Amino acid sequence: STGYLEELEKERSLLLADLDKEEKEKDWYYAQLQNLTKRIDSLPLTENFSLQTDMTRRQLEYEARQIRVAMEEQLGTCQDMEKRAQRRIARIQQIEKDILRIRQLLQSQ
Repeated sequence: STGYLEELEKERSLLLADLDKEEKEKDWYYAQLQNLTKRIDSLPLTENFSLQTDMTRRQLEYEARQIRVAMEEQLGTCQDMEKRAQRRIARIQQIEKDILRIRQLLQSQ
């Protein structure tokens, strides 16, 4: 509400927003990548289109790799992402405990 308690409430709100934003960012990357995979998986495997199919497949593989690069540049590895989420969740839980105890110290007086 006021002072330190207000800072903690806002910290928690930011961390919840951080969790939500990162999930939406991951979803956006994964959608792009999944659509490229579907396109690859949809290529005709008839022998007569082999040259163009092969060339298209290699193009789409390239494009997928670039998106993976950009994703890693933004968010790190799958490991980095799971660690970050865990740290955020942990801080939120600590904050909630702090807020409860700090209110009680006030009320007591």
